[PDB]
Amino acid sequence: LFTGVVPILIELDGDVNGHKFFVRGEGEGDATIGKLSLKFIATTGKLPVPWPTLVTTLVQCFSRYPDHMKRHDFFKSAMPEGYVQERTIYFKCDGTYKTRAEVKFEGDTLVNRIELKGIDFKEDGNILGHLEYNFNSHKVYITADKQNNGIKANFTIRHNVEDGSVQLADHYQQNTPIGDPVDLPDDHYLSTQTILSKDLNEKRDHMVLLEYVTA
Amino acid sequence: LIELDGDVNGHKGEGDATIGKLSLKFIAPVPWPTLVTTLSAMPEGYVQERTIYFKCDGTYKTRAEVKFEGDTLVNRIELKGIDFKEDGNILGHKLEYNFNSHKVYITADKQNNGIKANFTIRHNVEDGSVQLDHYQQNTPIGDPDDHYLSTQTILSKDLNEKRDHMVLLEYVTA
Repeated sequence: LFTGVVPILIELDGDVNGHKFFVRGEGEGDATIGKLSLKFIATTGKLPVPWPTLVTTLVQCFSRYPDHMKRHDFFKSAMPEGYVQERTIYFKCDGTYKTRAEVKFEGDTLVNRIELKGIDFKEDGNILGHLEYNFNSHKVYITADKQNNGIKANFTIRHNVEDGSVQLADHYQQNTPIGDPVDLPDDHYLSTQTILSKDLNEKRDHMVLLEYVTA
Repeated sequence: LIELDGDVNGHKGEGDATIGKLSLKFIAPVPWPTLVTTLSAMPEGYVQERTIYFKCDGTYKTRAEVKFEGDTLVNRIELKGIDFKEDGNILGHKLEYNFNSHKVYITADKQNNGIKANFTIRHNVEDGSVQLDHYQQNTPIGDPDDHYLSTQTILSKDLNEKRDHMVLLEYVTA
């Protein structure tokens, strides 16, 4: 299934407190090594929101699962057919994100297509007021969701604020397969360190991302 | 004697000041602890106004009158709560029933011949988190240098009372 390098395409549509924008990303993934290298660009100009807040919304299927944990790749087991992900992100003292995404193959290609609606974000909030340009390591608690023959996930993202404070983002996630037989995993977690950077010859709003994920 | 009427999202003693000790008994949609802070000019009395902003939960607007009525000290208060969230720490009753010790920073308000105060109350939440801001104004009803008050409170219940209530013991010094 996932041996060697797989091309990645990401598409996100959003609306946060009325600000419409589009983001496009391209890169490659190494599931064997749990490595992701991606470049994101805002095709509509300046992002009305901070780049780190879209990191989790913007292919866990590239996580590196150990040989003895292989049967637990619910994510890869659903490929190439997609797996219909969804999240609600509550920025404590801040707005909320509702997302719907489809992660799937268009051959050797993939692509990720996402829909995002942000509501109740405050003017002068941590989000619309523009968070440091970085990302910390977290743990993704997964489990099984038998009824829907899929998964659920829960975690809290820690966004460093310029004033030394922290903006919390509670993540609630659900994944359901698009085409029926997937491996319902036992409880375990993903650890995931990331590095954000910029391409110096790119004047447009963008994001260079390097990610490492293990189970 | 104390009686308070308040209005939130459409849902509408004796003590010994010389040693700073209080004993009060209260009888009946909101957590009791959030009302603790709400509940020389004497006997004529004073006006007490506050805006309490729950970090990210809502605000309380209060108006109170503290004065003597005969040999009883009476406190009549008005509180309006707006923008409180459903399933929040307040309306969702997720606050444990206790109160921490705090400091009330007092300063003079020369223009109005009264006082202003600022402090932040920390309400313990059941999940280990903390629900946080108090802005206060006092004006004399008819005719200090900067310092602060140290407060300590104990909340309890009367076992033979089936009704919603809160028993309070408080210690305050300057």
